[PDB]
Amino acid sequence: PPPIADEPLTVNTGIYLIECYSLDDKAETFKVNAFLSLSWKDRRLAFDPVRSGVRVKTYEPEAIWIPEIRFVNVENARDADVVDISVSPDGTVQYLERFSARVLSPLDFRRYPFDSQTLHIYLIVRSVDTRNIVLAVDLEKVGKNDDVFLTGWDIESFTAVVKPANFALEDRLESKLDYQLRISRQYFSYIPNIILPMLFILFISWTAFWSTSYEANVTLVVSTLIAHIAFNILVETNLAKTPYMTYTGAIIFMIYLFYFVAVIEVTVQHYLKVESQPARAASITRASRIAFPVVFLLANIILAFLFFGF
Amino acid sequence: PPPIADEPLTVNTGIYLIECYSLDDKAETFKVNAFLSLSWKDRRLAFDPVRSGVRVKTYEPEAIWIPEIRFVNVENARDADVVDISVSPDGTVQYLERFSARVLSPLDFRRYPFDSQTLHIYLIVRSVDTRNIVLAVDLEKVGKNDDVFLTGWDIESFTAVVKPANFALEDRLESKLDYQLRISRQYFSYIPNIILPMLFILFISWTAFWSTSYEANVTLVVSTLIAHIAFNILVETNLAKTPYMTYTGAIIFMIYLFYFVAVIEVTVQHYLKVESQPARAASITRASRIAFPVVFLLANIILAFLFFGF
Amino acid sequence: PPPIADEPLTVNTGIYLIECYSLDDKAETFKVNAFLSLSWKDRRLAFDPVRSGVRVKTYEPEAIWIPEIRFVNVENARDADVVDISVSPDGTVQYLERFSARVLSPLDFRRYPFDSQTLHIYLIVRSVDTRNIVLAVDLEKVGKNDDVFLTGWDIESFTAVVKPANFALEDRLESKLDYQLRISRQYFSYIPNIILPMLFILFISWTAFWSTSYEANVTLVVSTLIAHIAFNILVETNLAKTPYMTYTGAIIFMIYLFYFVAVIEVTVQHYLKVESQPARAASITRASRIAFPVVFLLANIILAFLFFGF
Amino acid sequence: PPPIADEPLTVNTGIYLIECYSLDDKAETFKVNAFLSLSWKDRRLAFDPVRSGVRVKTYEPEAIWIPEIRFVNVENARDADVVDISVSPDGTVQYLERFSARVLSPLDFRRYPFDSQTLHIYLIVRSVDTRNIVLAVDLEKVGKNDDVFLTGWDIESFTAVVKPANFALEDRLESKLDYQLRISRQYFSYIPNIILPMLFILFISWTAFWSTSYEANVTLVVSTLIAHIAFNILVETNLAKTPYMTYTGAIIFMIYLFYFVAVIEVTVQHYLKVESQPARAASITRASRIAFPVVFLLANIILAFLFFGF
Amino acid sequence: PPPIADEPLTVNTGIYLIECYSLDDKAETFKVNAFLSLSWKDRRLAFDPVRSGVRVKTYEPEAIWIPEIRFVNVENARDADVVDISVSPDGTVQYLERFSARVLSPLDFRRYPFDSQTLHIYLIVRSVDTRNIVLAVDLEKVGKNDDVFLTGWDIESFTAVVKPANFALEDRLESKLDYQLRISRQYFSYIPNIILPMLFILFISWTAFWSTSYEANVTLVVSTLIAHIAFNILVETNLAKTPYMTYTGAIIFMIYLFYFVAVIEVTVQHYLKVESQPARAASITRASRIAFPVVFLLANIILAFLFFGF
Repeated sequence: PPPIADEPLTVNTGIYLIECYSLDDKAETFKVNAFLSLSWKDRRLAFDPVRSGVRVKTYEPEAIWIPEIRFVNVENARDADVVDISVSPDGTVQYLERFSARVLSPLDFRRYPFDSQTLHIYLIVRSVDTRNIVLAVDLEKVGKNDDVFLTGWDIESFTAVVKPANFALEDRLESKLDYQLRISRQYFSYIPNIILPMLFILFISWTAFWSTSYEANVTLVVSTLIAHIAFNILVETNLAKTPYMTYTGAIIFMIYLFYFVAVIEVTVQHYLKVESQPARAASITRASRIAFPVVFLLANIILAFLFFGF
Repeated sequence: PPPIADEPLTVNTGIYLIECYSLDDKAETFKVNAFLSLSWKDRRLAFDPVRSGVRVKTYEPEAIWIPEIRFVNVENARDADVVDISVSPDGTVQYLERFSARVLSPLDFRRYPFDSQTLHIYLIVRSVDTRNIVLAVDLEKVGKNDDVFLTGWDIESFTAVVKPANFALEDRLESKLDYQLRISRQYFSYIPNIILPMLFILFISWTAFWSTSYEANVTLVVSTLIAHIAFNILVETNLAKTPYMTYTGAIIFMIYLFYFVAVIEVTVQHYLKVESQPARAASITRASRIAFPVVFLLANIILAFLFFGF
Repeated sequence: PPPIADEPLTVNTGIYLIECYSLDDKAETFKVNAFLSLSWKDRRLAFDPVRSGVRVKTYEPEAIWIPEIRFVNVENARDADVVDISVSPDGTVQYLERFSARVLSPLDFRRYPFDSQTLHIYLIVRSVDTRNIVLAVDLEKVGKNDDVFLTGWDIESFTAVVKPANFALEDRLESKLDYQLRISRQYFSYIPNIILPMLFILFISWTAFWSTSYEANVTLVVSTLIAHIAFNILVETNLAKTPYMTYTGAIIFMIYLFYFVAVIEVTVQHYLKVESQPARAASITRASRIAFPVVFLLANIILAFLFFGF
Repeated sequence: PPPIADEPLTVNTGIYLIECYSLDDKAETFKVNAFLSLSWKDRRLAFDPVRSGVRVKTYEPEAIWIPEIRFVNVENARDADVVDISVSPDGTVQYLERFSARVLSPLDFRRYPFDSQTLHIYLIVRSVDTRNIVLAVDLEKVGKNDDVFLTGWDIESFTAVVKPANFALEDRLESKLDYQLRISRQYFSYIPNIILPMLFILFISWTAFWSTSYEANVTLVVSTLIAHIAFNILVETNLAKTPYMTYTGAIIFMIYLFYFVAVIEVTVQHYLKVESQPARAASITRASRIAFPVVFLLANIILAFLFFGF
Repeated sequence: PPPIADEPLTVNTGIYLIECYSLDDKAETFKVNAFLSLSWKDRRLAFDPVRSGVRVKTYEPEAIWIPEIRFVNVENARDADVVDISVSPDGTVQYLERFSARVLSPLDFRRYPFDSQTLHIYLIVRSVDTRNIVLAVDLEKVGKNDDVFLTGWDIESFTAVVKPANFALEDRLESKLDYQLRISRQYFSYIPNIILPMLFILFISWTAFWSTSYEANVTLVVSTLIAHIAFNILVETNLAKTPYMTYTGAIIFMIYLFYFVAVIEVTVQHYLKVESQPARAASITRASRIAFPVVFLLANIILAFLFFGF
């Protein structure tokens, strides 16, 4: 029994985030526990203030006609509990539920260690014999609480795109809204556990540029290559199979080349010295001591600029 | 109370994919959130346009007789919410739910890094005292949305096999349809994380073909063999126990042989040189420098052609 | 309201497997999605063909008395949806649900890489004031579909033990049936990923029988021992803590001994040669080159026969 | 509507284990699927055999007043299905459900490889205006079935503490029972996968007591230390963070010391021999060959006795 | 139908913890199973002791008006079962449910191995046409049981902040309470499995300060660096991505520097000795034997004080 009306019915939405948690980088999903605030005019049950009852009349969801508001980018059916329905004397309904769903929003990993994200929450409503249009009442839109806790993320701002996008879908039009949660990753943990350890073993790796023993250099450069494969796997594990190149995935692949040409050096250093050309051997080795660090710091500047500076 | 009819009743199906996600390569399952569109003629409740009501009459699932449409290759009971039922004046019912199930479709891993898949969604319906036949209404079949996001996969096309397959099952006939989602894997992530790293350590592995120290060569060839076992496990983990040979599983097993005959070489190089036959030692070693790379690039051409080119 | 009868009521069961999946070797459980077919005579609602209605009368589960059929070796309550109830004119009820439960069937890992299993599905029914006995109707027992897909397993045959086992349990008798799914493991994946890699590193391990350098031999035999611990863990992970000895668990423990006596050799080879007895040193070492491979191939024949040939 | 009585009402409990599974050592929880048998006298509905009906009258849970029996040490709400309610003519009710919950019982890991456990199942009932007391009817208490399968555990005995413990809790008294499942761990799997492999690498570790090469000894003692860290982690993973010392955790920490003083030896052996005191070097080394094995076998006897023998 | 009142209604809360478990350090969540005790005066149903019935009248949740008490920092909807409702003659309602939810409370990992935590449980209630205020009845607040078992944690005290915090939220005021569970981590497990093993491999690492062989020192210092990366990962795994520095994360990063300057030493020791300056070589090496242990024990005192002593 939809409210008889002369033109499209406006449903007034508003989300109040109470809890955020479990941002799954692999799955590209997060979990929200918030308030949903719906309000529409249904003159069909305007009541008479003085003639009976009180200021506002409370109802159960069964009596009133309620607009079916579905979340779009959500895995299962939104898990909600009705908190209060309050009809105003003019026939204005005040709906308020508390829902908990896990939302499916894509993430951009192009700068995975240092990146910002804009999570999306989408609300749609379908029509029957009257048209429905959703819109945000900003006073119920202040989704954030001063206690929102998203582990490993900094919460910038929860806002809503005021203008809905109205599709036509299966000989009926629907109205979609875009609630946007903007977050930036807390990169600090990565430095003392990934970045700095990865560099250290790379620096050790070419300590063999001040050595002449092949056995001790192959032990050196190779054992550090193993340690880098460990970090490479440790990072590739908590990250989805992106079709592009991540920032750490670039530098982690760059490092792979510095272990190859280092292995190439100590090998070339060896055949050369064993072939009675040590004048060339100790000449190459000495250059490496400058070339490898410089090209590295150079390529990183090239790489870093190619991602962040552009 | 099934609709009394003169011949088999046609139910007109149509799926509209809203979300795709969680393609589990190990489990061989994906998760879909879509629209189901059913439509059948039930003249038993044709209504009179002018005489009463309006153009279209809305019902609750309890009143009308609804065809029981079950998904075949699905784990648990399909999780659906009814969106709208709309009976046309001639007695045509327009059913529309929004379901979310996880579907069980086999995958072909013969070319695991670079492969295409055709996922299946099957709909069946059973008969009672009249026969039922399903068929697709292509206007409700445009399953795709311009936002379908399947991580690590490119979505080619969602179509439906228009001709149903009608089995006889337990003294009653059923009608089955085949909705087909065609996808191709986003292989790019595999190159800088598996393929290229795997090759590098293999090339380093036979840098010992330019060396004479057994100790430094056994350190070399063996330490790289360990690193390959790591990658071998890393790949065997995100992949089911296929009864055939995967493409990477072939090349990853081929690599295992190149580490064996390399270990064989440095060993043969050593007994030989220690046995006062260095004329043969440095002769073998020099050939290896050409044989191993050539046979590898050859075997890969042989292997690659044996999988993709045929 | 159980059907008044003169003697024990026979309920006629029948399972039709639609999907099989998720055989958890660690948990010793699998997941089935099948049809349950129950049929019993309840003369208490025999209806009159000509006098009224039609050939067969359809009911809702609430009206009719339905026998409570419970699955025995199942974790939670079987998750079923009723498909159709059809009472025959003589008072014969045709019940048909579609259930999905995860079943708990023990597995025998004595030949873990190459083994066959017989999964069990048990149905019980309890009595009230009349006795109930279950029995299989073979035309509804053809559980298999030509699409049953059990990853990493070959499905041999789904049959049912026709004779029920009738216990007495808590001053009431119950009737139990045994549906049996016979499967054999798809061993092919194990060879290029476990068996063959494990052997290779073992053969490399005693390439040190053609060498005299202690440093290069301890690097050899020990580094391969590490790689074997990796495979040992990799296999012990996807396998339950059986109280017996598995086939691979035997050969994987046998391999552990060949790494010990090899380490013993190179060590004995060394003290000996360092003690100015190289006549004995190079004598032992040369025998190893034959003893180790022969004893291995011998012990495997002994072991293999002890498991499969007996 | 509780049964009006003159004194505390006795509810007669009884559990019949049908399935046991999923004993999580990390979580300290197991999962049970059993029968619950309740029986109490409610004279308020004692009925007339001859005057009407039959021997026993069957009811639905809604009609009768049922005692609210809650499980104590259980995570979520016990998941039960009612099997039969049968009121005896005197007003004696025979209740029988089939439940499936996961129970939270602490475990004692003091002898983790070889240990016995007593799992607990607790039933409580709260009072209203009459007092309730639970008690076991041993004829319904034979919880075990000849098919109970607890992977990696031997089931000794399922019994019940007949005398309930009656607390006062929030101005109302409750009655608690103690059902006890006694189990002993199947230790066999641990020997060929943890214990024996751990010892082997320790014995190899001090094969360097028959060697003079520092490079080959540091390769020896250290590479085996790495393998022990692997086993140390492999065991610490499937085990909770106990506040006491486990048996394997003791011997695994003892082994850590034997790798330290071994590294200390080869180091002391070296400075000494390099310092032109080989008379002392080869004297220490020779003693190690006896000291380390003896102290080990001694400390193990000391340790083993300190845990099991006391 | 809220109770008509002259001023804000006081609801009297009280939590009785029955089970605590599953404190997820990664997720920063724990799981509680407790009693909720609500009590408010609803004179609108005061009954007449003498005139009818008995001392206390028992109701079903449907009849009475019940205050909607929601948990704040909880993932999904609190899972509760009503135990008893008992209205007093003056119109005082005694509500008691048993709930089980998983709570989301932030943890402070600044001293991760040795740390104390204060878990939070928050209760809110919203107003309608009368105001509601929650407050604790300490006789129902004794949340603890003498059986509360939180694995790997010591439970200090469960208390409640008696003064509620009353926000205004969306043109309606809410009343929030703070129940506080104070716990301290059981650090003992960490010493024999992380701390002591980590130190041992570090001490072994600079046993190369009593050695002159580069090959044996690079084997030494590097192989132990690998073992430390293992522990570093083993610890970083069971710990969230904090934006600050943990205590073990500091010392584990400090250790990384001691492996770098040690690798720097043996390298400098080598170029020097190879450059015919052994007078400086054996001079540096001898100082290291004192510098490294002292600076370590010093830096730890500095670090430890910087975290705990301040």
